[PDB]
Amino acid sequence: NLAPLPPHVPEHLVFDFDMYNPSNLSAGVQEAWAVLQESNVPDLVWTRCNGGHWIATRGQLIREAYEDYRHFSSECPFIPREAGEAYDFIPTSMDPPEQRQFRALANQVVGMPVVDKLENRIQELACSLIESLRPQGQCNFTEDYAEPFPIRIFMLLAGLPEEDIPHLKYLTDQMTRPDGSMTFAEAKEALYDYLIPIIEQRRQKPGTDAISIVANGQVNGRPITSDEAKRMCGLLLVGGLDAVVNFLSFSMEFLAKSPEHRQELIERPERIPAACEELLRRFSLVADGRILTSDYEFHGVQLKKGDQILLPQMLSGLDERENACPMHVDFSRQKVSHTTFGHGSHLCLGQHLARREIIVTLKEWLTRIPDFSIAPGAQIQHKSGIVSGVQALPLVWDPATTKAV
Ligand code: HEM
Ligand SMILES: CC1(C)[C@@H]2CC[C@@]1(C)C(=O)C2
Repeated sequence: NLAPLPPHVPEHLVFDFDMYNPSNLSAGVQEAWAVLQESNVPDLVWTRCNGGHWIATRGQLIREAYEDYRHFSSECPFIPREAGEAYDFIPTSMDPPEQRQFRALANQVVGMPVVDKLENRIQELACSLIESLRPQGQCNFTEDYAEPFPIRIFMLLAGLPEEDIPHLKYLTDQMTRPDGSMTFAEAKEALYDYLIPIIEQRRQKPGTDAISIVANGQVNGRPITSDEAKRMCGLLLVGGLDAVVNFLSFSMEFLAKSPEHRQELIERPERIPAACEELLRRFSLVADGRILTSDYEFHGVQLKKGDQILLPQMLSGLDERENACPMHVDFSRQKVSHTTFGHGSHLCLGQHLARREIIVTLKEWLTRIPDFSIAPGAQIQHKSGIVSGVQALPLVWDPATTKAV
């Protein structure tokens, strides 16, 4: 389902990429996207898929577009248009300077200090989950760890029932990797139906949870509205539940296939942070965009006010102009250059929490289960979308090779 080429689009700039169903997906998700950086591909193309839109392909252009909020607005950040249109999360669908008051609050909730307060639980949860796993000599890493680990820490933070996971997870998944089971607007509603009562109650009877704090905060002198709180909260949920979950699956899948990498981390633990940065770069997974506010000639191409443009955050670090031998995992690159957590005024506030969770997992897994691999005959499937994922990650290990701690 290709849309008719709009008039302003030079036919030599056409490249029919389907962000929801790229071609050599069998080859891995990052690889599937990297066709975009083949020499036959112009730096800025128009795809007729998903209703027609621009995609920037080069770290250079992505960052530039990301910095440029005057021309490239966050109002409608998702493709397809119906979704960017329905999209109303705060701070994400706002541009500076308005964005700034809301970010400041959200930061109150997710930033450094919060991570520092939660570290012991993060550590406790990981060790517990791994240890519980260890003696079985096999899991479903996606279901067995990658989901519970990040989600439960989130639910704790948020003050929500663990019993709510499956529902929320489903709704979260519909937004980033649409099934076709529900439209974006429907999904957003259902999450909103969830959130409202909860907000209501936290305004009256505040607690110490993230939800309570958002519901009762101040923005540019006055009190947040219930609608604004609904709108930030809905973001925190999506932010918290999807990305870390999938990221661990990519990284875990790579580690399961690279003994030499696992060993490096075991012997030279001082390298974890650097490795973490390296995996963030190679296993980058987020792809969203911006809307043209006006007619704009950007790097010789004429964009029309109203045109959407995908600026894949995933793409910067995979770009050979940015990183030599991009597809190669190297824990000792002089410079890990990426925009995994974005760029510009919208850079991830959850970055600190994300990293803490990555590092703990690496350290804690490698400790108890140093040697593991992908199950004989499992075909690992990747899914593409706003956040790309891994469907299932069947692992096998010999328990006699494990160490209880
Ligand atoms: C590996 C993990 C993650 C990755 C790769 C990631 C990626 C991103 C990206 C690319 C953006 C910028 C979006 C834009 O410019 O349109 C962003 C923003 C944001 N993410 Fe993260 N995310 C991750 C985890 C988290 C976590 C754990 C949280 C906290 C619950 C979270 C909360 C946020 C928030 C609040 C924003 C928006 C901030 C603003 O608009 O100023 N994210 N994320
Ligand atoms: C692109 C994102 C990863 C960022 C946090 C959750 C997400 C889906 C958004 O709506 C903004």
